[PDB]
Amino acid sequence: AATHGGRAVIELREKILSGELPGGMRLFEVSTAELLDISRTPVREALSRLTEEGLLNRLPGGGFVVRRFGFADVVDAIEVRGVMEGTAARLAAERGVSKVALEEIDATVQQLDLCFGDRVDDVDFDGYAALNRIFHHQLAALCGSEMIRREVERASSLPFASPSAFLPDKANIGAFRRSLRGAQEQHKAIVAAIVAREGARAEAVAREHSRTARTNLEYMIREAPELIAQVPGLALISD
Amino acid sequence: ATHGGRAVIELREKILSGELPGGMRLFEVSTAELLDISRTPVREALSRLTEEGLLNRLPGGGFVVRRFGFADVVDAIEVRGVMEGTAARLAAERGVSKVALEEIDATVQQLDLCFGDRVDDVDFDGYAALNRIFHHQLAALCGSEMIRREVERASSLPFASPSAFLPDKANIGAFRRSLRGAQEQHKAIVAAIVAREGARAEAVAREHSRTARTNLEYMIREAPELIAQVPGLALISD
DNA sequence: ATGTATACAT
DNA sequence: ATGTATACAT
Ligand SMILES: [Cl-]
Ligand SMILES: [Cl-]
Ligand SMILES: [Zn+2]
Ligand SMILES: [Zn+2]
Repeated sequence: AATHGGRAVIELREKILSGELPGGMRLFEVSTAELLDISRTPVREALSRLTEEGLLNRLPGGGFVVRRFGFADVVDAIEVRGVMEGTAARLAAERGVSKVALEEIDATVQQLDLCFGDRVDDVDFDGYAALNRIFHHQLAALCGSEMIRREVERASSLPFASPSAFLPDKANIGAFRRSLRGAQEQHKAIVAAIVAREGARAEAVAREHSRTARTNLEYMIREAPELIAQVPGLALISD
Repeated sequence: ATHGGRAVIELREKILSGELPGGMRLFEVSTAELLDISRTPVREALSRLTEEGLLNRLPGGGFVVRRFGFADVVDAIEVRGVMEGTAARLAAERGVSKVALEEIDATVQQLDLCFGDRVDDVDFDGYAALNRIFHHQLAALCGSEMIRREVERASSLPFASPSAFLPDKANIGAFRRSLRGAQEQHKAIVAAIVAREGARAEAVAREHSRTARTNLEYMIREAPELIAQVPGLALISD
């Protein structure tokens, strides 16, 4: 983005996501302007856009604060993504999907199968993460509803709430590596349930799929607390 | 009390009535002149209305009034039901404080007094005011700020609100007679939460959102052009 | 049409 | 510390 407003959005987003501007920190207009070497006006533009994005909260009485996320908020965000993905999957099973959209999502699932070797640790991380992003974008749009697609993507927009969040390409942790086989079995079950018009199953399996991220998070809290801050998308967690 | 704040209220009203139709570009100078204020509180208002979901930011700059069709009304009601079902399920699974259960149960008891001896005999205004309280209490019941925030966001579009197709907005026989069933569901939601029955709490709270969808479907079928005259539906493009 | 800096107000 | 109007820039 070639504008001061636009640059400030990019610069502040990066500082917030990395934990450099921590959750709970008040972002004063004059202080933020001086930090970025611009005036208060492009700063207000940037603060408004970052509030719309959900990285900042507006304070009663004026001003902006970096929205604070503790482990309970991450757990709730992952729960919400799961519920929304479960809705996208159920509505595709209930309302029906076009022949081409089913073929495309089924093709992604078959390609995801090739990321797995003969050993339980033998997984192509980068290949998996790129295809996993595609699968979840396809799932969000599958029932053809613009509103559902929009709400599913919004529920997946916080870095820790993304279907890409706790994957071994972000952080090469044994637990994240070994969680991929199970997650892939769920991708297959989601597509088969949608083809079979099994809305209750499609919802339940897509919702359970989001529990991979929560299980991986719980493993880290218990097994390597300080490593959390070193995992991308988790540096901003206040706890 | 601010120009920014007043402009949010004034523009929201103009959007909800269809005065500023879906697809209309809201220029900074044009909107400033319309509200008799400068561009600065206008940009503040346009940002807040984008967060609310009544406007979209355009890729090359500017704001446009978000277009809503009938498919959007059905989808928004579906999403509110799913979110309310989640708030209900998490309260049942995690548990609720003694005071929060007492407060929501008090609202339900107050809602019982809106009903008479005849099936049509219902206090519409009393019901709608208490219904808003119940749904705000349900959203906050499990004590999670994130859930509360997301449930409220899913209930913010006029046609997606738990108040949307009630007889105080539009006195239609079907809307009147749907209230007894909806009240039995409020009682079932609270009892399922007290009993830690998360699957029941979710199912009952989700079904409770189907009252609005059933009432909408009734109007489309039985009185199609009367829909516009229903508040919160005047902005629907279809 | 919007971006940007700033004076002036509470 | 920010709400607000406005001149001037892009
Ligand atoms: Cl939409
Ligand atoms: Cl200051
Ligand atoms: Zn996945
Ligand atoms: Zn209700």
